[PDB]
Amino acid sequence: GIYYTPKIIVDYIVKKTLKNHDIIKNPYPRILDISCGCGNFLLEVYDILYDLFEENIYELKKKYDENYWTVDNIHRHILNYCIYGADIDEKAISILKDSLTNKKVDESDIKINLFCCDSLKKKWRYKFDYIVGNPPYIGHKKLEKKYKKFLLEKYSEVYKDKADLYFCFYKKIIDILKQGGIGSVITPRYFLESLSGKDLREYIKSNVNVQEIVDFLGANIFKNIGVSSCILTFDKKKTKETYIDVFKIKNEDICINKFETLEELLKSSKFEHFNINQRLLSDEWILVNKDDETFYNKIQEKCKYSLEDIAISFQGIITGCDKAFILSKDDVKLNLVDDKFLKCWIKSKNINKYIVDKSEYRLIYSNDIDNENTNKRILDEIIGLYKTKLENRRECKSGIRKWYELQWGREKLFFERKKIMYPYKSNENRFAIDYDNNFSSADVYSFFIKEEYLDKFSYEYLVGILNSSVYDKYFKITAKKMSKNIYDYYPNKVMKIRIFRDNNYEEIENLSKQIISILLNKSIDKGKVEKLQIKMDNLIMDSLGI
DNA sequence: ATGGGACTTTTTGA
DNA sequence: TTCAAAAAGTCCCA
Ligand SMILES: OC[C@H]1O[C@@H](n2cnc3c(NCCCCCc4ccccc4)ncnc32)[C@H](O)[C@@H]1O
Ligand SMILES: [K+]
Ligand SMILES: [K+]
Repeated sequence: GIYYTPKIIVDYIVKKTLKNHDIIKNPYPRILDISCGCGNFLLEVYDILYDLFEENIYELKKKYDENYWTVDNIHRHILNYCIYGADIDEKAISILKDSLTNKKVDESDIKINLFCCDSLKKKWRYKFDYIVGNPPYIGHKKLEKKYKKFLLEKYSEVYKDKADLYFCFYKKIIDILKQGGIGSVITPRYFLESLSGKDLREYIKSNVNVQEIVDFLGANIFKNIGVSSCILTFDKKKTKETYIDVFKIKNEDICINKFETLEELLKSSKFEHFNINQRLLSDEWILVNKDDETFYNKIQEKCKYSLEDIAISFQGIITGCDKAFILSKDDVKLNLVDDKFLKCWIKSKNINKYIVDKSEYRLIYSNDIDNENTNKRILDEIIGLYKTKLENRRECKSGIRKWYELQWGREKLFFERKKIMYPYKSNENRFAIDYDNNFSSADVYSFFIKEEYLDKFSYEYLVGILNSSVYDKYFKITAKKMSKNIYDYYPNKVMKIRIFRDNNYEEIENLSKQIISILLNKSIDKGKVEKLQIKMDNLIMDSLGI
């Protein structure tokens, strides 16, 4: 588990923290990487430091011990007092020690401050002027349970529930950064918007000044790695303004090596720059330009309801082993299953704007199987094919579920009604009215309108505005950006969407019903639908005053 | 190939 | 008892 940061980003991160260091005022800077690995960052730090000392060698010689400050002594001084590294992989440390040693190319026993340890457990004996690197990322599924108990116990300020391991590295880096120190790291971007990152965001904002955020959105920074990156630079300097530079990429299809340096890319048309006042950050960090902020605030102020106010949200079925319970609707095995047990089953791709595709799969709602003797053929010939994997689910091992039951079968009556469904990850808003009692896994979310809000909001009106170009832009302002052309559509944000009622209600709803009626007929022509959508977008923009 | 596009399971803490 | 979040996604092709 060793990952390579592209050289252009490494140089930017090191230059960011060291470009303005006053080596004459302080010729003993402590630069640390608690993830150093083989030394992607530290070896570049050595090069930057060596030039810095060499360019001012006579000034140091005059101001300080003139026998100590010579070009010949620069190498030894850097390793003794300046470069610090830590990594849990001793093979990586051994390689980095050879690399630092070979920078000069025994005389006398030069010591190198490299620690092979868990950086989250090391008793750090002092703080550091500059901290750079790329921490490990490990989510809640892939982190060992025994280790996770330690993080919950000792890193509770930033790590709880579905948090990530790199949250704790942010915590450690901030804690061991000197007063006036500067830190710069590349991490996943998700903590900027994710629900899990709320505590971490609060910790950063209240303990450091965030100088700069480079947000690569869905661009693929790490080749053959499914992750989305950002670069954060922060300091512990006494400043009275604390404004953040935000560099947000404009096109995710860029290759990172367009120029020789990352600065050229950031100042180019390929990025956009804007400023955010750190003191105006709430638990949410809404990092958008002034046009988007004006747009976002207009909608928030005009809308007196949220979806959570008026609707009941729920996540789909989690069977725990889909292959055991999900069959093609033309599978011959379904003749063994009484149709009282069978439900229509759709995937996220079956959701379009305003309507759902006809289902091609069936779910065996195995909870309603009374016992193991009356429906033996279903258990023996269909579900029992995966009995080993089924028995390994957590609730089966604890005895809460029978081996053939659905892990989280939810409540049938929630799905067997008129409701709205949307995919959990999509490039655009796709909210559909479900007329067919469709069930689904957790890749599709559903909601239905509360009974007391039915005389104010109809399903037809909701899919109308929710699928509009206005609401697509509006939702993406604060949505969690996952990968290229993919946003999370999860209730923790979808239910915070705000909605309105005014004089345009009837016409918006009527346009929605025409769209639905066209989308459902046989000789379907989408052309008029696009025109109707353009007209509805005009009404909505009129309604919200944008 | 390795870079790009289509599509999305069930484990898990609370 | 039972909710919903979580991409160092996953997998395939050219
Ligand atoms: O990938 C990023 C780089 O960072 C290094 N690293 C990874 N984790 C730590 C680290 N503490 C966290 C350790 C988490 C281990 C989780 C685990 C526990 C038990 C069994 C199994 C697992 N402390 C220092 N360096 C680290 C990698 O080696 C790598 O070079
Ligand atoms: K001197
Ligand atoms: K990406």
